[PDB]
Amino acid sequence: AVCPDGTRVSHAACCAFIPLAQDLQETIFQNECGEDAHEVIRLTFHDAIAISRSQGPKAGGGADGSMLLFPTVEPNFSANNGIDDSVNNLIPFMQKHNTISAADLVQFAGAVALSNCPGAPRLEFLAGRPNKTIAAVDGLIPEPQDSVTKILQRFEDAGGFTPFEVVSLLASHSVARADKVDQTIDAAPFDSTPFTFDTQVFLEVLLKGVGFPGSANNTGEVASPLPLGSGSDTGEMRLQSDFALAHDPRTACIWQGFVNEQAFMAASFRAAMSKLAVLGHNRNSLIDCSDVVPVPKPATGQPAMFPASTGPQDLELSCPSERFPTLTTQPGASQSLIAHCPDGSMSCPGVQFNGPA
Ligand code: HEM
Ligand SMILES: *[C@@H]1O[C@H](CO)[C@@H](O[C@@H]2O[C@H](CO)[C@@H](O)[C@H](O)[C@H]2NC(C)=O)[C@H](O)[C@H]1NC(C)=O
Ligand SMILES: *[C@H]1O[C@H](CO)[C@@H](O)[C@H](O)[C@@H]1O
Ligand SMILES: [Ca+2]
Ligand SMILES: [Ca+2]
Ligand SMILES: [Ca+2]
Ligand code: NA
Repeated sequence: AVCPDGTRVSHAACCAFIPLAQDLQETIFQNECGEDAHEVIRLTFHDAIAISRSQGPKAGGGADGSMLLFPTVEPNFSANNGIDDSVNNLIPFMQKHNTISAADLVQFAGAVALSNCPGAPRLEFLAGRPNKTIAAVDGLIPEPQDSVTKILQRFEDAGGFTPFEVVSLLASHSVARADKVDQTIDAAPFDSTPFTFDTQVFLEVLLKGVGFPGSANNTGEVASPLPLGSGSDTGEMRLQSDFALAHDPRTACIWQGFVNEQAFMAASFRAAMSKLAVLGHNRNSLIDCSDVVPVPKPATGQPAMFPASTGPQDLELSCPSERFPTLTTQPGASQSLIAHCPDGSMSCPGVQFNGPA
């Protein structure tokens, strides 16, 4: 079909997603893999994973827009602390782009956001999820203090995910920061390149922790290998769950397998997201609108590298059967600050709408 703007696409039903992408980019992302992009990507996961095979449909409808349609319920669960900002940012689009379901909006926005992160895959995007659902129940969202057994169980119960798929999905922590885990600091990044969809998170979680970016006593957090911060350039934070996954026998080799393997990581993330984005639905009942997902920013193609102040002697390895790759180290004796802003600065306040969540 040919859309009003003259864009030729796969199906007429995909046309409305074009101005929605444009509005999202102009209004909240500005084509950056920044704060607002990060929060929406997190929302795609919190929306989708709230489903349970064993509990039945009454527990939650998966990728169903429930966070937007019931903004006062799930966003106030403690495991959803901080999700309100992303919900409040997407609700005005739901009201404006009113031929697109809340559920479709959430998944598509996540694909758009990810496209701004150099190295990310161009996600599959199927459309047609209904605009009516129920509020999910509490306890369906994995938490950083959770054990690996509990985490893997939750993912298997939600949609049959394998441990490979689970770790694949955690490539999103390559473009992720923490605002709620520590009450004193904000935007503590999970890797030294939170604006780049690279494999640094996999490497950096395997280094010996040497301090904390904030307090040493936060639930769900463990020591960080790069805790130095200054001004708004908060130090790296390490989640207990990421650390646990990197060292548990079930997932240690998969974790290490993404180190310095960009295309493998990206391809695996795309495959897992294909499954996550249609939880609560039969994919044979959704139309393919992948062609209206923006083309992602390409990676530079550079190998993963040890950040300054770290090196191979700092590795805590847990995969007996696979050789840890030979990597270079960025020159310098002391840790480099991790920039708060995509353009290297420390001042870049994102657009935030007030709302019901
Ligand atoms: C065992 C699984 C996981 C756990 C326990 C976990 C936990 C967390 C935690 C605690 C935060 C910090 C939130 C804050 O305090 O502001 C976070 C942020 C993030 N998560 Fe995860 N997560 C998991 C899986 C996922 C998955 C599967 C994705 C998406 C595909 C996702 C994407 C992100 C993003 C993008 C952020 C950054 C948000 C921002 O910087 O504003 N996470 N995660
Ligand atoms: C999906 O449901 C939401 C919530 O009922 C709808 O949102 C309303 O949209 C209209 C414009 O169409 C606004 O005037 C209302 O303020 C919105 N309500 C709320 C609670 O925000 C939305 O229109 C529906 N979308 C589709 C595709 O049917
Ligand atoms: C980042 O900054 C550190 C100093 O904090 C250097 O050691 C490194 O080489 C890079 O310039
Ligand atoms: Ca949901
Ligand atoms: Ca990164
Ligand atoms: Ca955030
Ligand atoms: Na709130």
